[PDB]
Amino acid sequence: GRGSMKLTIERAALLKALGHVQSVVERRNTIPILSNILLSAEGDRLSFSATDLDMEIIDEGFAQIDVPGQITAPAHTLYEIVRKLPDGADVSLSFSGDDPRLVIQAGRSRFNLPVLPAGDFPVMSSDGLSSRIAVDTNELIRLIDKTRFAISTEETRYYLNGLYVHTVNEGGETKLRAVATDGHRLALAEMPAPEGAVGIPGVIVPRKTIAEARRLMESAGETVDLQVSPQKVRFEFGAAALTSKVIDGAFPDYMRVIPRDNAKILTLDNDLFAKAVDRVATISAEKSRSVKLAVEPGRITLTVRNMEAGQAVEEVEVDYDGEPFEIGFNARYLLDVCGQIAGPQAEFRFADPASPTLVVDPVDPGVKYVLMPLRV
Amino acid sequence: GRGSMKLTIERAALLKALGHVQSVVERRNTIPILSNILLSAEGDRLSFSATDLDMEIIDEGFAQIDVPGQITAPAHTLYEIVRKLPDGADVSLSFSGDDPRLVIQAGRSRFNLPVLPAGDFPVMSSDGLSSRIAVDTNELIRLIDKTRFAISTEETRYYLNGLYVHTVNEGGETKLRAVATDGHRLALAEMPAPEGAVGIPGVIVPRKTIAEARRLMESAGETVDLQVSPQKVRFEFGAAALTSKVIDGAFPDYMRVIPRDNAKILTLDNDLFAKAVDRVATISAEKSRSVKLAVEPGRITLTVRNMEAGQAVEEVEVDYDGEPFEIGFNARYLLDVCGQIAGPQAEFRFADPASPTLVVDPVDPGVKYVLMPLRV
Repeated sequence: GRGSMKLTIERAALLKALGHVQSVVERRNTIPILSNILLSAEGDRLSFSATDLDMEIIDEGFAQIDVPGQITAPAHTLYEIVRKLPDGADVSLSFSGDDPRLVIQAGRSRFNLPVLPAGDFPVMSSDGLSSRIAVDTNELIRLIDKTRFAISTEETRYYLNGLYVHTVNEGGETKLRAVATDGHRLALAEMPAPEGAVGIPGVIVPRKTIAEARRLMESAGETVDLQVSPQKVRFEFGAAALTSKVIDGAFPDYMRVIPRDNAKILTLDNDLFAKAVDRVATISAEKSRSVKLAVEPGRITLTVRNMEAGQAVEEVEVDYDGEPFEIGFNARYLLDVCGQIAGPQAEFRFADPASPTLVVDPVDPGVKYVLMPLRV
Repeated sequence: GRGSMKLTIERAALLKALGHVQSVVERRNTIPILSNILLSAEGDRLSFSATDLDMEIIDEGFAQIDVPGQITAPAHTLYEIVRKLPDGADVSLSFSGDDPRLVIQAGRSRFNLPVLPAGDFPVMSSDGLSSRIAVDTNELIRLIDKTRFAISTEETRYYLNGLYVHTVNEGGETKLRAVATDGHRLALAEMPAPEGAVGIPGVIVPRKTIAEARRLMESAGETVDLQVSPQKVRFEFGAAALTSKVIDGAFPDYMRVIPRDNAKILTLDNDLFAKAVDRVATISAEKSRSVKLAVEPGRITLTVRNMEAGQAVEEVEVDYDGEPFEIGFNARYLLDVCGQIAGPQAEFRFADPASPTLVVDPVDPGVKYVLMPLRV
């Protein structure tokens, strides 16, 4: 039929690997094998693979293998089954014969699932990729976490639905930089470039790739290996790896939209301010809630209104000695920036009420946020 | 405009009372005052009321009142505001003048909400209600928790969308009994009748009333006071009370659908069995998942299938020495019963595969569950 396979694996190890790879599997597929995990047993290693064609996750666990072989079975169902199996039970996986089903058993339970042959499972090439670049896991987390919120989810601009990862020579030192924008704001984060990074092309890593890599990163060791080409990116975590296409598109010329000479400098207590904004925004249940900042020496007055004659106002003392002005922002966009500020202060740099505004982190010079004002 | 009011109240007390009454307020209302809470300040007491016309919740907290008065303001918005106010802050509530708004302030925040006059707020009469009947809070919780799952949520049978609360003379002793059914199963729970209960009419308490009463009960003292009429029910918790219409309809003759002579008696380990059922059901993501019980002396074999050639089977040892048979149940209906069994054993009483099945709790003779079999 499709050969044979027979092994046992600890539930915890099986569950870990299934949980790692299943996430990439879409909840619908007109192509049924894309709903499946590829199981490949050899030696003392059970390998796992899943894909949505844009990316592939692979993982591996220890197994006791009586008969080596390969098969595919439905990802979600297999995962959900294994979740319900008793804690500590060893799980037998096997199939054989002319009308094979994947047989899962543990304790007094037996499940049979339909299978598709391993030879029909998609193959994701690694051709063209750079050599592996060791990246500090925590630095890689930082690049993602400081910028991820500003990635577009708008179907109408596919080229903004990813994170632009590239190297920059910033006045004699090479930086690995991440930029995300949705056209309504922008986030930038960078680090001194890892050794061996210089040479890689600038790529737009898809937003789902970012999500999946970020989740796998949370449990990785000190290093994540990165490989890049103009077509592909690959993250190696140890036992798990994620290989993905990049977005074939031009990322905007983002340096043009980051203001360099904003001269009105305002410093504030980030937590206090964010709490104020969130508080006043609570007057409204709308999606795109606006907040007005009335800035004067020593203070900012925040105002939000709803459509039903409700009003909220709060005064926040700040460090500012310039000329007064009013400016409007989308409250969520503002709050997103505040949530990424690393220390007690945030520094706003304004020009005039129609101009892009810069936010700087006194703790971390390697991040830069841009907010676009709303007509007030 | 609508008079005046001026008070201060501790945030925690304001938040507690708002949280208690807001739950009854529907998320939409074509009649705007039904979206509002009635605030009534007098002496050192701020009273709170909200309603959906079917029921009214009232609560009260301590306040320092400078100017007594009454007003209504939007329930959800007021609650959400108060949630965001700083922990420990005293909250000022006030209004006055020709174009009044409810002014809420705490710390450096000020909110203005639109108001409607207190004289337009609906009045819920307590006329016709019995005298207060003291009920043990934990017994009242038990009546609800053991039966609530079997209340209908089907729009097509409004008379099953509540809990039938009534007294019964069960061979010389009066019982307060709760019965719920959706026509697909049934749950019954009873207790020795509280002193003063005999005399009350049988009423169908609406499902949303049950939900709301049950939530308020969780923090009550040792007693909840109950009053009943053919039109209304009222729960008094202490500071809070819930007054509600009852469902104007005939509850089914439920004694006819509870089997009395089922002779095939099967005893099982409830937790083990429920875990088995849940495990095998996990083969399927369908709504109305069926499970087959193949019963023989000493054992039950459980089988579930999905629509995609998947199968799950588990054997559970049980105490049974009768003749073998197969029977089908909705897995969720079965699991609902198992979740209410109080101790390690559950006792099933079967007749034949087409007959209603009884479940008995060896720990608690005051509950009775009925499951209706599916054609297998």
